[PDB]
Amino acid sequence: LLKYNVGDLVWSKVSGYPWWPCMVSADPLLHSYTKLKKSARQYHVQFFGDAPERAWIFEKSLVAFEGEGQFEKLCQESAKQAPTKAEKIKLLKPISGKLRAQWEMGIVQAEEAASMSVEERKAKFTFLY
Amino acid sequence: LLKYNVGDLVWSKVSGYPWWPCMVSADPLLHSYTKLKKSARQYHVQFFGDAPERAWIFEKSLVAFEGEGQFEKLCQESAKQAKIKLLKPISGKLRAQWEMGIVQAEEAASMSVEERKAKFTFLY
Ligand SMILES: *[Se]c1ccccc1C(=O)Nc1ccc(N)cc1
Ligand SMILES: *[Se]c1ccccc1C(=O)Nc1ccc(N)cc1
Repeated sequence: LLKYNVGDLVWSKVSGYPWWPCMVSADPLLHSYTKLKKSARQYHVQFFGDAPERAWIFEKSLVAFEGEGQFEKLCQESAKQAPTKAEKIKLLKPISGKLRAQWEMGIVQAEEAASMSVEERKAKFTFLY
Repeated sequence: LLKYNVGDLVWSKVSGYPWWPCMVSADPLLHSYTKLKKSARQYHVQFFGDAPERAWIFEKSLVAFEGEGQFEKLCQESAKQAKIKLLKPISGKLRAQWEMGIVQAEEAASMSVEERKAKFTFLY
């Protein structure tokens, strides 16, 4: 009903990006982890990878994390839901360069976090402000 | 035609936050600083203050940064555009971050765009 909770591992769909492996956390500054922007709701996540990035992301753009094997399937539904064939084709981009390297880092870290207890991976990966 | 460029100080309005001082910058991973989310244009900023946060923000949610003084004014016209939700005290660790990032923003407004691109951009 509240689909996610702090510590839940999620994929984030961010514009301009492939699906990115994440963890739900509380905002260091706001102290919440979900809010109403006034009734399609956000969750605050951390992005995995050696970049310590964080964001508030819409429920509509999160998907609970099951493993790297989800990935290909996730991108199809992103395409299954695009209007024209100018948005459904806009996803055929190769993940290369620094972006792939960060992404791989993120995916490896997410599986590292997936095999953990929630209260474990909470205390190991949550950024300390 | 493009309302900002790499090195421009702007205020950004992120929901649930008070207006934040930022610099327009190139996304290190995407290698762009502006894009169409497709007819709502975004720019990529980095939020001043010691936590190096960066985001794509909408053009509708950015104002150019002349100095701390506009804060009041900016907020009042935001609250007139919903409403009572922005009537909260900026306190604690958020006020500390905010005040820190404002300070860095005023400092970069004296420099040339070259000066501030060197000093203030993030090494990624
Ligand atoms: Se979602 C996906 C599946 C297969 C191949 C590529 C993608 C993808 O999102 N690629 C991509 C590459 C680069 C950038 N900047 C965004 C997206
Ligand atoms: Se924008 C503003 C002007 C005057 C006083 C306060 C504000 C403000 O936004 N405060 C605020 C406090 C806490 C949070 N989470 C958001 C905003």
